[PDB]
Amino acid sequence: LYVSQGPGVDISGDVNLTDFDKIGWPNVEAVQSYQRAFNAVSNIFDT
Amino acid sequence: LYVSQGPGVDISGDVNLTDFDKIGWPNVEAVQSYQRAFNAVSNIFDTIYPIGTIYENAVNPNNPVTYMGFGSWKLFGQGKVLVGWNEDISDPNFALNNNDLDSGGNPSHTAGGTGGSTSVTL
Repeated sequence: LYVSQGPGVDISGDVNLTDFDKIGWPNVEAVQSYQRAFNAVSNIFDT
Repeated sequence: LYVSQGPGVDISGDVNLTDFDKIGWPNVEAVQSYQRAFNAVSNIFDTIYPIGTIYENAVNPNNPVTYMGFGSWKLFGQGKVLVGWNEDISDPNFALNNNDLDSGGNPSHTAGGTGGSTSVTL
């Protein structure tokens, strides 16, 4: 028994890393909804 | 079977915002003992950034919630920079918070710093 996988989410919160060198706003647009499931380490932690 | 749910969290550290707007100072509650558990991603996420967490937004205008898949967050850090608020009782700023007040007008040992101006003119 592991703490429940549970839902994903609806997301306005990810911009892409678009302009790489440039700052977080100095260029990039919110990456539209990607609803990331409960799978393995990454989108468990990296979310 | 993932990394185990493990045991659930008994706690001495609960945090309860009295007035959900006014931040810090003896407007607050740290309640009676409540035991967090082994349940889900949530109680295993809002465990790691409990209510009162310190996080930033360095890139996108997006709110915290809409990315990390947790919680609700309104941007902190307005009009300041990142400075420790010391346990020190002696120094002026690091002991009692600026306008945070006991009924004597000073804060107790506390937090919620303020201060500063880029300049006054001599």
